Amino acid sequence: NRGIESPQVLEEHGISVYASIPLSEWQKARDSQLLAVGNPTDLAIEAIRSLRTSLHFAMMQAQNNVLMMTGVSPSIGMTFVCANLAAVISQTNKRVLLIDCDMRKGYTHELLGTNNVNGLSEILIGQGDITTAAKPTSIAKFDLIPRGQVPPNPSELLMSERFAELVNWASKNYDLVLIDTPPILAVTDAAIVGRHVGTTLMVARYAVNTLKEVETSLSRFEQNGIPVKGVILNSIFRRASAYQDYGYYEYEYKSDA
Amino acid sequence: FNRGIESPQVLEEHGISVYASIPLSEWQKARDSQSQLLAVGNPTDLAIEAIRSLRTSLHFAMMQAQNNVLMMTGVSPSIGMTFVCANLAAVISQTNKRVLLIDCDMRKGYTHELLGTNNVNGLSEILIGQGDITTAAKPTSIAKFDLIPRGQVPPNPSELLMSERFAELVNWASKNYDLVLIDTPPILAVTDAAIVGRHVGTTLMVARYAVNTLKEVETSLSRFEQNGIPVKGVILNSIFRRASAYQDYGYYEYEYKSD
Amino acid sequence: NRGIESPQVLEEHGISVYASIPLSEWQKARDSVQSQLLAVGNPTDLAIEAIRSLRTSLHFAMMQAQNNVLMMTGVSPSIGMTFVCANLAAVISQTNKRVLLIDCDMRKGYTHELLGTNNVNGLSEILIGQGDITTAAKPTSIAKFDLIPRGQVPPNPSELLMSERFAELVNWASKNYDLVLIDTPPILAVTDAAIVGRHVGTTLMVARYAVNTLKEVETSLSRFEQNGIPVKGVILNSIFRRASAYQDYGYYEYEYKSDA
Amino acid sequence: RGIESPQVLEEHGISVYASIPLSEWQKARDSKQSQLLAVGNPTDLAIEAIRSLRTSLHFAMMQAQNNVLMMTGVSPSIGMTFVCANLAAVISQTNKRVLLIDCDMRKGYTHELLGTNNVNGLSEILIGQGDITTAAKPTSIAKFDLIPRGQVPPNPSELLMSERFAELVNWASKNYDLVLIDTPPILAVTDAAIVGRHVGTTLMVARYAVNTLKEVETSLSRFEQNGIPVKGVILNSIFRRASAYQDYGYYEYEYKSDA
Amino acid sequence: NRGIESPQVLEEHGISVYASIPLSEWQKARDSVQSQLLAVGNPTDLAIEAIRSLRTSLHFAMMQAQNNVLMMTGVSPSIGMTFVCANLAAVISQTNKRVLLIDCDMRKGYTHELLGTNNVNGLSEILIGQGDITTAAKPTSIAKFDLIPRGQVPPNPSELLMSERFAELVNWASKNYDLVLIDTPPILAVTDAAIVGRHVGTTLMVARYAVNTLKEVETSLSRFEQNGIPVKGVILNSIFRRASAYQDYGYYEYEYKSDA
Amino acid sequence: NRGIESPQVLEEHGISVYASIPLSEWQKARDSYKQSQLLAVGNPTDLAIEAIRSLRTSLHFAMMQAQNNVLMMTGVSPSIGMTFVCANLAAVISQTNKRVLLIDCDMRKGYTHELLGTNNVNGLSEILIGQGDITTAAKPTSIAKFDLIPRGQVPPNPSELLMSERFAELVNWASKNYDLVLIDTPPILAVTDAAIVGRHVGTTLMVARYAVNTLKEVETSLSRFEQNGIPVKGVILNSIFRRASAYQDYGYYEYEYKSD
Amino acid sequence: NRGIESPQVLEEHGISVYASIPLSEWQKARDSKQSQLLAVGNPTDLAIEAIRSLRTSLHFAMMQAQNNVLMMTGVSPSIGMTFVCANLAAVISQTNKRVLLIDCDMRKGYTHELLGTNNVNGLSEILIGQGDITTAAKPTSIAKFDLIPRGQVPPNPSELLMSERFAELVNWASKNYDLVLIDTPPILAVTDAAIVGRHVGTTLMVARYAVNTLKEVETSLSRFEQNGIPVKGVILNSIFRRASAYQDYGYYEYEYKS
Ligand SMILES: Nc1ncnc2c1ncn2[C@@H]1O[C@H](COP(=O)(O)OP(=O)(O)O)[C@@H](O)[C@H]1O
Ligand SMILES: Nc1ncnc2c1ncn2[C@@H]1O[C@H](COP(=O)(O)OP(=O)(O)O)[C@@H](O)[C@H]1O
Ligand SMILES: Nc1ncnc2c1ncn2[C@@H]1O[C@H](COP(=O)(O)OP(=O)(O)O)[C@@H](O)[C@H]1O
Ligand SMILES: Nc1ncnc2c1ncn2[C@@H]1O[C@H](COP(=O)(O)OP(=O)(O)O)[C@@H](O)[C@H]1O
Ligand SMILES: Nc1ncnc2c1ncn2[C@@H]1O[C@H](COP(=O)(O)OP(=O)(O)O)[C@@H](O)[C@H]1O
Ligand SMILES: Nc1ncnc2c1ncn2[C@@H]1O[C@H](COP(=O)(O)OP(=O)(O)O)[C@@H](O)[C@H]1O
Ligand SMILES: Nc1ncnc2c1ncn2[C@@H]1O[C@H](COP(=O)(O)OP(=O)(O)O)[C@@H](O)[C@H]1O
Ligand SMILES: [Ca+2]
Ligand SMILES: [Ca+2]
Ligand SMILES: [Ca+2]
Ligand SMILES: [Ca+2]
Ligand SMILES: [Ca+2]
Ligand SMILES: [Ca+2]
Ligand SMILES: [Ca+2]
Repeated sequence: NRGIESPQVLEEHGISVYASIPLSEWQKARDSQLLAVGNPTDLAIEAIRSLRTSLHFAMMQAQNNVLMMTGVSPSIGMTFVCANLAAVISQTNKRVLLIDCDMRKGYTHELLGTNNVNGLSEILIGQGDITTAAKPTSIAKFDLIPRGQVPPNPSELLMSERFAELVNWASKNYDLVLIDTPPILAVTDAAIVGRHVGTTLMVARYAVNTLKEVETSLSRFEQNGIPVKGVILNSIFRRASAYQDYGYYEYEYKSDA
Repeated sequence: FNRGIESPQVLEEHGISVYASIPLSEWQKARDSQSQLLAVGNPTDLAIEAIRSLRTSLHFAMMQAQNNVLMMTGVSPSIGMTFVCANLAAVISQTNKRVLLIDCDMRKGYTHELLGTNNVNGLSEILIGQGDITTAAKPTSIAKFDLIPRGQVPPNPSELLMSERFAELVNWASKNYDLVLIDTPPILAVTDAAIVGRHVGTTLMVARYAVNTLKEVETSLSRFEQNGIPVKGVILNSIFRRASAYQDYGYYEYEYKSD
Repeated sequence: NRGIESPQVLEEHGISVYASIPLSEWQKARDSVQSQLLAVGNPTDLAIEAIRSLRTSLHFAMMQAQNNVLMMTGVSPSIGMTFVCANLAAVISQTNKRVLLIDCDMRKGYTHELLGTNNVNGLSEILIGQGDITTAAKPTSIAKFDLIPRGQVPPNPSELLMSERFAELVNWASKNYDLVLIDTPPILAVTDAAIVGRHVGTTLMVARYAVNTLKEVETSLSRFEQNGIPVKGVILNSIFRRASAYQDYGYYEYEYKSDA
Repeated sequence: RGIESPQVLEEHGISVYASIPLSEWQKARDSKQSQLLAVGNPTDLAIEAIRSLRTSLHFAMMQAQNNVLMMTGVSPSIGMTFVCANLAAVISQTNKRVLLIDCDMRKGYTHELLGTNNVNGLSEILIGQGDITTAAKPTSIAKFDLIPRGQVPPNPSELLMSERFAELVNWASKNYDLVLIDTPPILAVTDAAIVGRHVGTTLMVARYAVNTLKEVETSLSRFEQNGIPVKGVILNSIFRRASAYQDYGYYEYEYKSDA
Repeated sequence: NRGIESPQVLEEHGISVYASIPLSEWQKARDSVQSQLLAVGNPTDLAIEAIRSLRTSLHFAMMQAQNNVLMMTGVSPSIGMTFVCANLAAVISQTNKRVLLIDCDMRKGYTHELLGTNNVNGLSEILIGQGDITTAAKPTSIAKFDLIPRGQVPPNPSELLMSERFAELVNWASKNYDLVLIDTPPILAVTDAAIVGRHVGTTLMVARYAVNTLKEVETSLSRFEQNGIPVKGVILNSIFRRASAYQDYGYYEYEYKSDA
Repeated sequence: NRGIESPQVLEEHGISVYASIPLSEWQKARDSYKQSQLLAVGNPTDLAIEAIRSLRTSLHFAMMQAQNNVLMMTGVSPSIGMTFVCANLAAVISQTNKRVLLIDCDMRKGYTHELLGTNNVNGLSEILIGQGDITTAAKPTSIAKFDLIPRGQVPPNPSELLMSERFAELVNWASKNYDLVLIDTPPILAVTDAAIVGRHVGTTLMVARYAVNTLKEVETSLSRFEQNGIPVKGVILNSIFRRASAYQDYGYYEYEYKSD
Repeated sequence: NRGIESPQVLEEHGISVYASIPLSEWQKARDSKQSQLLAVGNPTDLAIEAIRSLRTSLHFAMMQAQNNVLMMTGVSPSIGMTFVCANLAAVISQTNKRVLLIDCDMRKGYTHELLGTNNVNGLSEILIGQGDITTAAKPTSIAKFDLIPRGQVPPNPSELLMSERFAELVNWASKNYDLVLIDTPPILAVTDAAIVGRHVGTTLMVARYAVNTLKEVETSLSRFEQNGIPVKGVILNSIFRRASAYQDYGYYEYEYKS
């Protein structure tokens, strides 16, 4: 039980790997901005496009257009996968709303070219109407409700009836609703949010998160009655390149002119 | 084994569900070197964040359990069942819920000292007849959080809990509050908890990290089963890290400091 | 199979351990001088606290049984079945219930000496036809706790318990009282307990800690099972602490002394 | 080899109904009995064991819905007459009218042992020279009657085969509280298997370190072959080997009464 | 395998041993000069006591089957199937019952010699044409014991038993007698017994101790089941002990001397 | 793991191999990258074409159990022969006097228009955007009852175009207007495209290259489909070659049945 | 799996061996493609006696099926499926039954040659549309035995068998004849048999002794089941003796003449 080296490791333990997102060297370079826009040919984006296809089917089964993105631990890319997925879904001619439920460390507004004025934090206490809430981002058909000002009681705010009101509104007013949450192993927040969502997906970093960590995470959700559809393996990289193997294998399918 | 529980997995594999894993707070242990309530004193604390996780687990667990009364019992003395209990009720009140804590430890109980309440006409006096059930509840330094302290130490604690006056009080509390939390003495020390357990809808057991043994936990659970008291799970209190690369081998606790 | 060292030993064999009574050093001191109840003399004692635990599990098991008569029998002599019996009745009386103890040990019974009563018109006299069943019960030094002592030692104890006059007394005792406790001689010594067991609703058996063997316990139970008397469980008396890491091994005992 | 424990038989699906110790008083007062131990030494552990057998018997007969009991043994001189006579004696002491029929028309001596004449006994009754009602003779023990063997016939097995035998047992059953039939050993003569057809409960005696498990199994086979159910086995003449804290198979406690 | 050494050997393989007849030294002596029949000559003999045990087993087995006809067969020749048969009938007549023995061994058969009867108009004659089924039975030296001897040796014994005249005789015998015993030749030598077996209600098989093998016994039982003839059990004849002990293995002889 | 060396390898893992296409030495020669010409036309006697004829026979039965005349041809990885198998299959199906339409859904690297002899004007790309009517779409190829809708001009959003309701409608039209519809798609392990297309098809078949694709690769591919509710009928093993010639054995065996 | 040397090998793998045809030394000698039909040339031959056993097995096997059409297919080429087929039909006609043999091997068929028939207007032609069904049938050198030969080699045999005209012919043949036998090319070489199999009531597979292996039989049955064609069993052709003993091992045969 070390850092997950293969999607098969968790697949064999009855944990379905919904997507295996490679490490984008373009993003890695820029970090030292939205990739779906910056470099749309990227294998990470092509993997997120696969995730969108898997989701469409998985959400027709759930019949609820709300989806939660949670992670195992902090800084594994759950905000990266979430923002880029919403971006890719909007490109399918669908009105997408992203709710940044990370009222502790959320920075969607910054990443999506939006102000943090009258965000989720404000909406939840009362100050700020639910209908007005949504803010347009640098991407067409993609709107965002940022975290708002950092509250002293994030978990307690999500516990309110005002949160269920907002999610219900969002569900009615948008084609798809994505909720970015803080990691389950750090704070309870995601479990609280999970009560209102129809589909839950969990991010795990490639050679970093352990099978025990993943199992513990999924346990916390079950314990609170939240079904998790599957796991997303982010920041995967090639090791033993053979004829593309080690469980990963990804092909450069470059279009013609 | 017959050695201190080193992992939640140890008791999970033996068919004992670990509902929460509370870390050892240094703020408490240092500001105790029991003193100040952590949930108020230091609300950012990892122990409080873990207790908030327990609150989330509880909400779901009792919906099916059906009875807003919850009992908190422990394996042995000084493991932190009063700490978990008081701090849980504090965190539940912060959810805009009417929380009543009943201190059933009429032997060593001190919740009234913790929560800033007098011990006049407590459980002891209100169980002997000396006080009225409706008047009983006392407001604490925390909003939406009320307490019925132990009262004066009686010569017959187990015998008082055995009375019909106890069932009357719990029934009242259930009707008058959103949630009822009952702090009891450890099961392995005194029978008290097994008497109280008859009136509760959900029972949770605290066990200290590298201190309580699997045999101790197994024995405790047996005493409850023997008295027809179902235990929903176990809470692992005072957990500490033993590693330092990709948090943290057997147990993991991440600090997600707000901006 | 050598002295029982753990409740788990017999637990694993199907034998339910209902209570594990520690060795009271207070009682040990007061004997080395039985005489005078421990439940009264030193009520804070761990043995009494263990006895209180037994009362709690008792309440449940007897509600299920549908009868208020409970027999206390042992495996062998001098294991503490009279000790557990008298102290349990004492502790049950403290629960605000009208409780009666019948001393069915017409051979070596001495409850009358323990509880402070005369032996006049004792069980012996009642069974022969001399004394009236309604008058029988005698008040003890403990409130809401009554006793029918053994009487003068008869030549035919087993034969007296075999009479219809015994069933009549137990029947009366069951009516009139909230709980009926019957102290009997050990099953492995004399047949007496197996005769008494026909009239009872819940049967409990005492076994001494590092003294009685699993084979002894199994044999005891087989005698009852052969006479159609179901035994609810076993009580492990005179348990003593051996280890000192995480309190103990087997049964760990905590000294929960009250505040102010 | 000789059955060293009750557990040996019990593990082979043979229930041990009682374990009668060796009577130190009876061996002394033999050095064919002829004193009944139940009378001469009533405190004896062998009798206390026979009293336990009486307790097992009632209930096992007040569930069989029959008052007739047969006592048979594996081999000669194991104590089946000893257990039988002493058991009847102990049952009569329970204020019950007991009849003992001595079906050992070969070597029977109950009349010598219980102080009765052998005039117009079982032998005579079956030949058709003596009335079934008149039959019963009072013994030296109150409420205890006996039908002795009578004069030794040339055809014992043939006489028990008669309808006169079934008539007598039926009469005995109607008149008396309990009917005990002492018979010769099954492994020696067929007699017991003939008698067994009229009894409601059958018990088999086996001598402690003498009779073998094979002998017991063979005996039980002969009965089931003749449709006679055997309720259990009685281990007679048991002795203590090493002291320890009661030892190997059997257990003995000297619970002597006060003055 | 080997000559059977224990009744348990048979019983282990599922073969019920109905009786274990010891070797009669009295017979052995009166043959080394059969004889003037053991049941009469020496009635106290252990062999006769064993045959009496067989009679007790039979009474239950036959009145359980509701048919008074019994066949006695054997595994191989000269094992004592005629010895066990004649002596059993003798012992059954002593129970005040009218017994008829039919000698179905029409090749070798010698009961009329042993029971002092003439061989005029025997089974052979009855089966061919006439001798009159009703007249057939002849009185033996033993009261309540009648015999139909083999008759003159026919050239077709198996063929005669195959006739409807045989079934007629057995049916008559069943109606006119309390018990019918049919002595047959060994199954492993001739088919005769399997033909006779169709008309009988109970079948018993004799096997010589230390001589007949388990394979022989199994083969014999197979031939019967192949012909739908149920065999109750096996009789172990000519048993002897291999020096005392506790009496073991399998065989135990207890002399139970009458005294007057 | 290592490249699949036997159809049995997959078969033992519960993956039904539907066809085992040999390596066309004729095709390998004419190629010298991309497929030079249609082998079904170029060399119709070729063992690869005979194997594709076997696939057609398997399909006829399998397609009609499904009731839907639309079939998708997807592969594990690029350059394994899924376009080769697809085009050649449709060619051999048209030879069965059936109206076949091939839709090249590879709007990234598609070249069916080059291979079949068609212009790329107003292709799938254009149709999906609006720049073409669905009912005009189909283009006749160099082969008889065989029509093709080529990729069209390379769009910047291929997966997004297949996601449209305009795609669903084209497939529905094609199904109504043709005897059967074959859809060539890009590899599943490279791009999501095939999983989008799979929603509209009635039968899905997957190509895997002989000693190249691994069992892990095949299992991963099949997982992606089931995750999107796309049932895969089986796997096609393309480019199989011999190592032996003993009795033709060691996984695969193919016979040179030359006509007279 | 090193070339079936026993009927038991197959039997143990749940594949029923319907017949075990020995190697005819008369035929082996006459062949130095089969020269002429053995059931006529040497009727006493053990191979023909084995084929008579196969006829007895089929009678029962075909009552079960209800359809009088039977297909003979093989694992690989030159194993004797044409030999078994022609000789079986010959032996069935000798049971005074009207037998029709259809040569579905439009690739390498030669039944017209060995049976003494012209190849004018064969199956190839009939399928093409030119040539009437009711005329198709040609009498052979054997009484009650008719044949419809392959015709001239077509460029599309698998495609011709795929036609509705084939189903029409089989249906006619069934309605008119007592028994219909269809000789096909090997399943492991060409798809032809799997196409034909849809119209037949009973399918039997030939496998050569010492040759053909167990994996070949396995993959041969697999291909049929994949196309919903039930195979009743396997025929082991060209079996030969190994020992010169006193009776055994896999096979054992006796010369039962006067
Ligand atoms: N697949 C990836 N390839 C390259 N960089 C990545 C990838 N996933 C995440 N990152 C980077 O990792 C960092 C943390 O990602 P983030 O979405 O903020 O994590 P989290 O939501 O878990 O707190 C960012 O700088 C992000 O660009
Ligand atoms: N998770 C924790 N971190 C730090 N100190 C703790 C923790 N839990 C309990 N304690 C400390 O343990 C001591 C006793 O706790 P208490 O609640 O009185 O135990 P109990 O009721 O189980 O007898 C106090 O010093 C309390 O602050
Ligand atoms: N748990 C105990 N601790 C101390 N002394 C005990 C305990 N149990 C029994 N004893 C002592 O053991 C002795 C015998 O007990 P008793 O009740 O008379 O036994 P029994 O009825 O089984 O013959 C008494 O002196 C009693 O005080
Ligand atoms: N438990 C016993 N203790 C002492 N002597 C015994 C015991 N059982 C039997 N005996 C003696 O054994 C002898 C034979 O007993 P008996 O009843 O006559 O045997 P059986 O009926 O088997 O013939 C007698 O002398 C009897 O007193
Ligand atoms: N148990 C026995 N003891 C002594 N002799 C016996 C015994 N059984 C049989 N015999 C003798 O064996 C001989 C053959 O017996 P028999 O009944 O004639 O055998 P079978 O009917 O098998 O031919 C006779 O002389 C008989 O007396
Ligand atoms: N069985 C085969 N035998 C010979 N060449 C083949 C075979 N299968 C595929 N090829 C060749 O492989 C190359 C790639 O095939 P292609 O159909 O374009 O693959 P894909 O669509 O999987 O990317 C072409 O040159 C094709 O002719
Ligand atoms: N059992 C046999 N004994 C001797 N020769 C045989 C046997 N079976 C087949 N042959 C010969 O071997 C060849 C097998 O080819 P054939 O019967 O035409 O069928 P196919 O080639 O279709 O498998 C023929 O030449 C035939 O004479
Ligand atoms: Ca984040
Ligand atoms: Ca406490
Ligand atoms: Ca006592
Ligand atoms: Ca006797
Ligand atoms: Ca004979
Ligand atoms: Ca392609
Ligand atoms: Ca051919």
